[PDB]
Amino acid sequence: ETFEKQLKDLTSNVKSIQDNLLEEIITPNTKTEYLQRFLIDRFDKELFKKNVPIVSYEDIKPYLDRVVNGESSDVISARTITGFLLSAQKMMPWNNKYLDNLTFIYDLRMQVITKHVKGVEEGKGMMFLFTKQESMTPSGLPARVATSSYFKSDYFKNRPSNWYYSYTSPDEVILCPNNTESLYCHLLCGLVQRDEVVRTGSIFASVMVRAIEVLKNSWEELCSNIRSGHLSNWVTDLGCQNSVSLVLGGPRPELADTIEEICNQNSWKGIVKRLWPNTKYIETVVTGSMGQYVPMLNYYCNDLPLVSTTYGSSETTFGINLDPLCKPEDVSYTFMPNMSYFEFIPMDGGDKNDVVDLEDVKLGCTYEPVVTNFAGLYRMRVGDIVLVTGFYNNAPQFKFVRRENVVLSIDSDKTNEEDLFKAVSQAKLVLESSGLDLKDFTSYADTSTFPGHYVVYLEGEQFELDEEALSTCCLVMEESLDNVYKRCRFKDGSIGPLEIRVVGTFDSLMDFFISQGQYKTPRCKALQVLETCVVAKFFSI
Ligand SMILES: Nc1ncnc2c1ncn2[C@@H]1O[C@H](COP(=O)(O)CP(=O)(O)OP(=O)(O)O)[C@@H](O)[C@H]1O
Ligand SMILES: O=C(O)c1ccccc1O
Ligand SMILES: [Mg+2]
Repeated sequence: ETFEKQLKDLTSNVKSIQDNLLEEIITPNTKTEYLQRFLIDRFDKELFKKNVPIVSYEDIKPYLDRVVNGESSDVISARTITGFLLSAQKMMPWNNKYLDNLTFIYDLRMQVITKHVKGVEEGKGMMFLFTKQESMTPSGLPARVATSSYFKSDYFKNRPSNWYYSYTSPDEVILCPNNTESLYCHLLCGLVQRDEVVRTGSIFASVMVRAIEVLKNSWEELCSNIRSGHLSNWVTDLGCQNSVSLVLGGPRPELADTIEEICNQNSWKGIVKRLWPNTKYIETVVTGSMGQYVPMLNYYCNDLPLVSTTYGSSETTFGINLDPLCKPEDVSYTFMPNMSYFEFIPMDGGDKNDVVDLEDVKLGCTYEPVVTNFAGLYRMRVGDIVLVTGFYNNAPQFKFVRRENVVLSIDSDKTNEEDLFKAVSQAKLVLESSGLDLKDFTSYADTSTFPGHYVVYLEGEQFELDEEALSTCCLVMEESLDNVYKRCRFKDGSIGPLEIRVVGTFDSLMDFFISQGQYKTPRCKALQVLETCVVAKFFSI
């Protein structure tokens, strides 16, 4: 009752609260070096739109680094920057207004969920929530990933006491920095209290999959812990030791025999549903690139709804999905006007404007969002493309389409098409030194097996094919990847060895581009013919 009303109020005078919100942001911030440079000496919208440039991270990074290294927040924000968010790797400024906003959305999405999902209030979530450790900055302020700034905060520790915030995992397991340990412990605790599990998931679908893969590879050992009442010794985190011990409590040979039997069936089909029969849905994002995990999650889960709830970034949370048990391709996020002041740059002829406000976007037009927040970012380009699909009252509904500049992404890692071409060029110089000359390049992401990875097709005085000289390539291609990438390749254990598949098959593919539609090389049916044109495969290590 209150819900329908709250959401009605919130989607209705959108123009208003967005101006009021702009007002709240700018006014204190006439005090900042950054706004003083653009002559913003009072609150004025048009003046703001006139003088404040629309920027990218590179443009403002010189400001953000000064705060990173210890200058006053006031260079960019009059609200103290109390920390940073990690996406080299980039650092967005951050304060508790992010957590105010995040928890507002958590509360809003829980209301949406129970409104659509029968019987969720009568159990616990097995959530694979992970705390990653903070880098420190010279200013002395921590840098954390988005969810981690939430966990290492009282917004989590003192979170509401009710179904949506009740997990089968003690908080020590969620807050453990070693995710190898804590993923195991998630699975152990979830198994021990398996009847109470009415939902499961993670922030993104790749973690759901990795969790099911760890389960497949660790179930024997999980049951031995359940049999003995003892956690496996290798888990060192003291918090996991004590807390997951109280959960085990004692020997459970009976419950171990029970789960051993479910796992031992021929097929892993619907294994999730068989170990956790009261599960009603999987709460994990499967929009954007994450949609490629849908077939394999539907395999393991027996076509349980995959609910994608939220759209968000380090700049801001944008909004939520108000039709949660719809299909991934049909998902739209209804931006929430109390988060940040949103603007939008048209990306098709549908909107011939230079830039437009939230309440001004046109139906069926595509746009790159533009964020102004409560932590020092002003008119910052987000680098997503969204499509306007509809309107809840006066609040628009967006399809997430694409990330403006990417080639491949198999997890947390974002490998821009520039950091991708940092390999087509990079390792080539050493093919050059031995009697080889590169021909072409193009990348794909494989989800044939877990862990997926990056697919890459490359092109007298002998007989077989050279290995020593060209297996180095793949291993020095990787060295060109980002930090967020490598982390997942090894420590998250979410990606395998990178690889190349040797295939004049790109003067041939060039005709496979006029065949369906001046033409320059691409960043990411097509494959059946390209798949064929290969003679060998190699690994890096
Ligand atoms: N529900 C969702 N659906 C589809 N994409 C989502 C999403 N939630 C987040 N994302 C994607 O993840 C991005 C925000 O993540 P961040 O926390 O900023 C790490 P990043 O993507 O590496 O940032 P960067 O590419 O700007 O450096 C969004 O731009 C969006 O592209
Ligand atoms: O669940 C979250 O906290 C979240 C945060 C950022 C982006 C998407 C999300 O679901
Ligand atoms: Mg960005």
